[PDB]
Amino acid sequence: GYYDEDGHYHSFRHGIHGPRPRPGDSGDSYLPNTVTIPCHHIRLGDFLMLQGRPCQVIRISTSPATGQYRYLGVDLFTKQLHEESSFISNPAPSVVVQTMLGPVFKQYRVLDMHDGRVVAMTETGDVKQGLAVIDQSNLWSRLHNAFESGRGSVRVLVLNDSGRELAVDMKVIHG
Amino acid sequence: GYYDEDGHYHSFRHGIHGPRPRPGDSGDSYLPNTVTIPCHHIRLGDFLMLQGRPCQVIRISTSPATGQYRYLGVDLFTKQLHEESSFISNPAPSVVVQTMLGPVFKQYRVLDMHDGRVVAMTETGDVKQGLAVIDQSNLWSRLHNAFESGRGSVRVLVLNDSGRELAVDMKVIHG
Repeated sequence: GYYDEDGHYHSFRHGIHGPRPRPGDSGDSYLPNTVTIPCHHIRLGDFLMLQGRPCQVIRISTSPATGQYRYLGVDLFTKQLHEESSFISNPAPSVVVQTMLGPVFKQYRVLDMHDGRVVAMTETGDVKQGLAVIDQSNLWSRLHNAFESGRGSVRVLVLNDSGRELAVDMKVIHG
Repeated sequence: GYYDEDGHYHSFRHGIHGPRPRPGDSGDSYLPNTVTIPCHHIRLGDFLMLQGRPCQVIRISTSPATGQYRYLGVDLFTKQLHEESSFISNPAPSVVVQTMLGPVFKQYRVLDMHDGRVVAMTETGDVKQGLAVIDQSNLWSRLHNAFESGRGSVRVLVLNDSGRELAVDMKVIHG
């Protein structure tokens, strides 16, 4: 959300007139561990919540019925196809944004990579044994190359599907 | 921001440990009419707050000193160059996001386009006389073409620089 010039907070979880549901809101827009993303910042390959599921976007189009953006995606866990249209947020007069929901990632350190899985560490030292790596975009190979050349620098980006955890991307921290 | 599975709100306006400033936060991250944008969703040409100024991004690079993203941009109002690095948000354990600030746009209807300026209407009927159109990306020509072919469908995206208003993009509402 944002603050206006008078100090009032406005949330893009609000539809046509933390934040709480108001008339015109969708209960779908308050899913936990999700952030609102304006549609113009969404590109092919991005990760989005489609029908409540974490998906990789593979098609962006416009619905002729409504004129809003429509997103086709592949479930990161089940590999099923999902489809969802944007929802129109109008938090304040003349502020109208087509929005989508995206997942919140957790960053873990990588301690070991063996038998197709990683041993990861959370920020607080919690050791994650047998963390699966998504078979997508050659992630395991790039993860393992960066691991072999510098292990304290490698992080996995992890999503949680009601208890089932998946490393879906990586990051190399520099500086 | 987002909600965790327990109902607690978390804001990306928080640095290294509506929302209020905590220890480790930057006061810069609470500018009014700004939204937090994760750095991986930022592309060349996007609109960002750089040094507190609304800018068009023209270069994205990584700082060797800090390893964070660095953004070069052109002020939309003054046409001056501005430069700013991302700030690291850590709202919760293992949630670490490089973020930037972006402006909030207002959508106005277009009633008239003459002498290089538009007459606009806010959502509530407030008439904006003599609204300037940014000389950027052939906006005036595309705005005027869409206006001549369908006027109730055309919207300008407007930014405000401490009272000085500027139409910096357009949208054609369909459906």
